[PDB]
Amino acid sequence: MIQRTPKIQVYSRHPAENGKSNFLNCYVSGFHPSDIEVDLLKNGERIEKVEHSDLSFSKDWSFYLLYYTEFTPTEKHEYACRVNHVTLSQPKIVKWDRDM
Repeated sequence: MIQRTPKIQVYSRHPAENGKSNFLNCYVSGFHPSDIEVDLLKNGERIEKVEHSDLSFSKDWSFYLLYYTEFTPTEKHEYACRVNHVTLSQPKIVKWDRDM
């Protein structure tokens, strides 16, 4: 058996086709087993509509998840990713660093 803690990155991207739109992304990488819970948060509250969740694996024991949705960020709110996994004793909350 193998278990590996997810690496978690939170970042924003504008699709080059439409620069006015903005996507909030949570890239959860290199984890095993594949069982996982991932949410995007706004002010600590779960964002219900996340239009994209893309799961893949490399080797049989390494999973990759890109979880993202359109948003219009303001300075008034805090955005984050919350991840639960068997390797994590408590939920991991990673705040969006707005430089990325």
